[PDB]
Amino acid sequence: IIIATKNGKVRGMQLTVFGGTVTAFLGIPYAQPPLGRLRFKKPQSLTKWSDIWNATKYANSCCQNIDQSFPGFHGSEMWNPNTDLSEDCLYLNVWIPAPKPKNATVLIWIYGGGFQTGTSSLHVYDGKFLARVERVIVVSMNYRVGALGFLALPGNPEAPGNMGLFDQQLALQWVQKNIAAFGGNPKSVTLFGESAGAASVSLHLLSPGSHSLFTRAILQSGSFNAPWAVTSLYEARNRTLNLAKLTGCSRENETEIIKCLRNKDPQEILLNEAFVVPYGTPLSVNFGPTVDGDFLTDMPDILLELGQFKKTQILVGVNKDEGTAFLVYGAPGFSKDNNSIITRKEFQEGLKIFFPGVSEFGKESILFHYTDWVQRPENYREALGDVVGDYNFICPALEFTKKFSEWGNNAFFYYFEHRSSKLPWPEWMGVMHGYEIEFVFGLPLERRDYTKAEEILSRSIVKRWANFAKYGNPQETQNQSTSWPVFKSTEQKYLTLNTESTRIMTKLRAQQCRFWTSFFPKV
Ligand SMILES: *[C@@H]1O[C@H](CO[C@@H]2O[C@@H](C)[C@@H](O)[C@@H](O)[C@@H]2O)[C@@H](O[C@@H]2O[C@H](CO)[C@@H](O)[C@H](O)[C@H]2NC(C)=O)[C@H](O)[C@H]1NC(C)=O
Ligand SMILES: *[C@@H]1O[C@H](CO[C@@H]2O[C@@H](C)[C@@H](O)[C@@H](O)[C@@H]2O)[C@@H](O[C@@H]2O[C@H](CO)[C@@H](O)[C@H](O)[C@H]2NC(C)=O)[C@H](O)[C@H]1NC(C)=O
Ligand SMILES: *[C@@H]1O[C@H](CO)[C@@H](O)[C@H](O)[C@H]1NC(C)=O
Ligand SMILES: *[C@@H]1O[C@H](CO)[C@@H](O)[C@H](O)[C@H]1NC(C)=O
Ligand SMILES: *[C@@H]1O[C@H](CO)[C@@H](O)[C@H](O)[C@H]1NC(C)=O
Ligand SMILES: C[N+](C)(C)CCO
Ligand SMILES: [Cl-]
Ligand SMILES: [Cl-]
Repeated sequence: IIIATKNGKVRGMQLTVFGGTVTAFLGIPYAQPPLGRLRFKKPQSLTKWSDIWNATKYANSCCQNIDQSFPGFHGSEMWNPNTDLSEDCLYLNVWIPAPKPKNATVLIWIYGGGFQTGTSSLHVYDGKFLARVERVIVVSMNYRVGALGFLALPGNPEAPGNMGLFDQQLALQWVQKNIAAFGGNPKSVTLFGESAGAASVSLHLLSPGSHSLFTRAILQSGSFNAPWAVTSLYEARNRTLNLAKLTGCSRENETEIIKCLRNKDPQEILLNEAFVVPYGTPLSVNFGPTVDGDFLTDMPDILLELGQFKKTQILVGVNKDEGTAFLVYGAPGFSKDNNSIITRKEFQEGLKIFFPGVSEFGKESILFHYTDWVQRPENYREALGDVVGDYNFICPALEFTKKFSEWGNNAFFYYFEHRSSKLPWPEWMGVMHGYEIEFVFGLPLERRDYTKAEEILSRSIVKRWANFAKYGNPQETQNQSTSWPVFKSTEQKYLTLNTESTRIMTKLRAQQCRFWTSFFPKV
């Protein structure tokens, strides 16, 4: 049907889902296309239109480099943009239950992709299942990534930094001002994302400007305190300048640098983003969030430590094998096409790839902590993966949770350990980074595809995620399920998610994280 929004009318399309119907509005604009003089600037308000805007298909995805490491492989290509790339990419999608709901809780998705890639139109971010099954309204948006989204010149409005985060914020505002018209409750909005998406959600919890645009938060495999999540003002400057040189835009006047960069084609900017860093890693985030003094008013770690953040409930979690996915993008001896049994020497070279500017002592300390074998040919293969996963995702997430809960709010932590039966990647990579997503969005609820055990697991996660959003408590109260306990700094209880048996456990990776959280920061 047609919904009247603050800026004009929009037309959706009906979709058949599980013997029912969901109304989708794909591609609603929420900001002025950031083209020309508007490139690198915070998103500007949109101008009211007349006629009926047709939101019947996904809009353009934002400019970004694509993963070409495995042409023709679904494992990597399922994450690549499935929509035309373009600077004109500030659009959002809405899925609403049918018949129209009266005051439905709203779930807003923020995709990940290291702040360099990603898009809301991916097959695995389809919100129709959630709308259909739990009667919630699902919203997702495209936000600028890479240099076009995070290039920074602190203090300069021509390129202030964090533009992609402000894109996200403008979309949350759109929901605040328009979701009622779709039958949604702007007072019951839960943000949820994965990877850089999760890091973005955690930053919205810290940004005063986002405080009133949402109720609760869900962080899947990511938080701002991850080593790859925030670019230092130092790195940012060197990077903006390196990009300038590489494009022949170096100028005495910094604003002239930007004007120059505003004449380059999106491709020239994308082509040179990779080289702005002397030596990067398969986890490098060339252009990401920075302390801009606007969206972020101080180093986020300080804000977290001193309780300066939105007080509300949070649901946080990570996957069993967060690090494996990155091993095949640079680690010697690794390949998705063999068991990747590596040697001590390869493990050591591996650390060089993942910890480039780290002292020799720092790398030895990582090896000492992870090589105290408990024989087996895959010891080193498994150790490098845990090293990358604990350092980059698991430990930062736990620390974030512990620090956040220390200020009074209920927090729930999960450990996702189920390996999709349809995973394209080899078994040795295990429960990979990004592969709990399809379960959260309820893809396994669709029988035409996944085992029965997977349908049941996805059905529970969906119910838990929905109950969290609506009631702030991730329980599944009807089918004699394990109760999900609150996570406290003392006992640190967490729930495991799998098909076998869900369990309550305590102090995840206790020994490993003491190393990363307490010691490693010093080297
Ligand atoms: C800050 O940037 C300099 C310059 O980086 C180089 O030039 C850029 C345009 C880009 O092309 C990069 O790939 C280049 O590396 C960094 O200095 C470089 O350091 C490396 C050390 O391996 C050296 O080989 C290069 O010759 C240096 N570049 C030059 C010409 O000075 C510098 O390391 C960066 N600062 C940091 C964060 O360390
Ligand atoms: C697992 O494969 C890696 C990657 O090698 C490539 O992919 C293979 C499947 C095969 O098609 C090779 O021809 C390709 O080169 C192997 O790593 C290579 O090992 C050789 C010798 O040890 C070394 O010279 C190369 O530099 C390595 N390449 C990389 C990227 O590290 C590895 O040996 C295989 N391990 C097995 C079979 O268990
Ligand atoms: C929007 O969709 C309607 C109905 O399909 C169509 O009549 C109209 O021309 C469309 N507007 C466009 C393509 O600008
Ligand atoms: C939706 O619920 C909120 C409380 O969460 C209430 O304040 C608001 O008036 C309701 N919206 C409707 C149905 O008008
Ligand atoms: C609860 O159990 C019923 C039947 O036993 C099943 O159909 C349903 O999917 C389950 N609900 C949840 C939320 O798991
Ligand atoms: C980070 N994503 C899951 C979005 C892409 C694959 O790593
Ligand atoms: Cl492709
Ligand atoms: Cl159970």
